[PDB]
Amino acid sequence: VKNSIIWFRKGLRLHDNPALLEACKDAKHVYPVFVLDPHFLQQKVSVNRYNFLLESLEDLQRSFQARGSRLLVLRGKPEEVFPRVFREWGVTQLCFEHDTEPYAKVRDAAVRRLAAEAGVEVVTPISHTLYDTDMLVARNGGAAPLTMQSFTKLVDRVGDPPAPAPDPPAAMPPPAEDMPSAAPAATGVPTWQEVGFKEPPLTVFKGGETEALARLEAAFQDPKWVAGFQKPDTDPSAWEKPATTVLSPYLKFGCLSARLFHARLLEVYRRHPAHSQPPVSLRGQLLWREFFYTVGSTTPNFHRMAGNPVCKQIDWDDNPEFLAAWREARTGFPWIDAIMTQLVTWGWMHHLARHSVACFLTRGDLYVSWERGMEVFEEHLIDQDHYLNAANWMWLSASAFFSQYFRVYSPVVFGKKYDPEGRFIRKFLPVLKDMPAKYIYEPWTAPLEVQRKAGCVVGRDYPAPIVDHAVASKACIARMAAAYRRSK
Ligand SMILES: Cc1cc2nc3c(=O)[nH]c(=O)nc-3n(C[C@H](O)[C@H](O)[C@H](O)COP(=O)(O)OP(=O)(O)OC[C@H]3O[C@@H](n4cnc5c(N)ncnc54)[C@H](O)[C@@H]3O)c2cc1C
Ligand SMILES: [Cl-]
Repeated sequence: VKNSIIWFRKGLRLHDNPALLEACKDAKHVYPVFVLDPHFLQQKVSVNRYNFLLESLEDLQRSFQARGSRLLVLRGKPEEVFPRVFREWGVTQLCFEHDTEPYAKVRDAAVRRLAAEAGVEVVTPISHTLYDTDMLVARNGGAAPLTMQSFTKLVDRVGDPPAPAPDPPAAMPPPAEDMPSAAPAATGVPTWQEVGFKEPPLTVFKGGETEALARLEAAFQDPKWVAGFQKPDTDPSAWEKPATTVLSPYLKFGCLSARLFHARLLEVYRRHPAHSQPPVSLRGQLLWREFFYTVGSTTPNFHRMAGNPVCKQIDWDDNPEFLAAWREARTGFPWIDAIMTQLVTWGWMHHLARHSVACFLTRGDLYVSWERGMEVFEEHLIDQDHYLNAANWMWLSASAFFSQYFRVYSPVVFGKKYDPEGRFIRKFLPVLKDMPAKYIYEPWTAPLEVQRKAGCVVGRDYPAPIVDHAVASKACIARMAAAYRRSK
């Protein structure tokens, strides 16, 4: 008799899940498993992202219950729980999606060793990325492309990515009954209060495959907008209706198939011959994701500076005071402080909004290491991706992929081009709601009578700017220029 385990780590969905389809094939009992460590906080992670994970697990639970099954949330470490459930459940096959992150390679190699001792077959298909990333490297002569131009030319030679896998059957083989490790009281999905958090999440994006597909269809309600999508032209100040899809948290956890996303993009492109082309198209944005996954997975110490063969060694300053003001959104620049407040409130900001805060902290004004601001992003971002977070921080700090350090965003003028009235600032910084638009981006320039009238006196209700952007940016550009000559 065949008894299988479908192990969820990423790929928290039922659609386009070849690991789930194999586990259900000729199976008498299937055990949907998610391994949860009950001591994760007692050792980092915000309640926004972690509750986003729990909502994604609750969505899988209701989907498995509608097919006669049930999701098992096991507590402990995979190295300690799986050797037990192999014998207890009589497992003959273990299936899970392939992951290329550093911790996953150490973890999955250990579990495969344990599965071989128990005589369990291991099937690990590829469906988190568009292509087999090792195949793309081998097709390129054994090395990953280091530019988007060459990378886009590589995938065009390989062809279309595999089509998404079909849906699982309407009825699944349920877990065996009266199994001690599958007791419902020990395998349920916990709430955010039970895992240890004390403050409630404030984000407006709900997790789960159902919400991911609902947001996918909403983006495709206007095929003209999908075909003519151009990433650099979108509005970072739009918050009532974000200018992009905001599918990043669902692609990070696997709530949405990247291959299903790509398949729907090609259907619209076929009926719109003037559609946008990479790297600015919507398909191009999925290729940025695939590109950073390909380079990051084959580069040692990608997430760091030292020992990173692609990251330039810059003598970033160790200034805890500048980092603290930037982290706590008290820089004195309302454009930056509002974006950082959106980071801690929603866990998601627009791409160009992330450019503004990352440039200001690194090569723009404060000259703080990109590793420090990234630890802040890894804490609060609900779409936090090990490879995408690191690769884009090296981009904005002019350490890798990007080298035009003479391009420095202004924390005053940038947002004013989109939102001259400062509506975005007034939403996330309510202390400036009564400030006139002439001074909403430069509140320290307002006369004292205006500050009093608006109920926002600089230095009392809102902090003064920590630096002079004209003075700070010139010093950073001179130091970046001296760093690019000492490389060679
Ligand atoms: C400093 C910095 C840190 C970032 N950290 C992350 C991160 O941890 N997780 C993350 O998903 N993205 C990250 N990005 C990329 C980008 O900010 C987001 O992917 C994007 O803002 C998400 O909104 P969206 O889903 O509407 O994007 P869309 O424009 O709708 O793009 C569609 C999808 O393509 C991918 N994508 C888009 N732009 C990029 C990009 N520049 N690089 C890689 N993939 C991209 C994402 O999966 C996204 O969901 C970072 C960018 C910067 C500048
Ligand atoms: Cl600018």
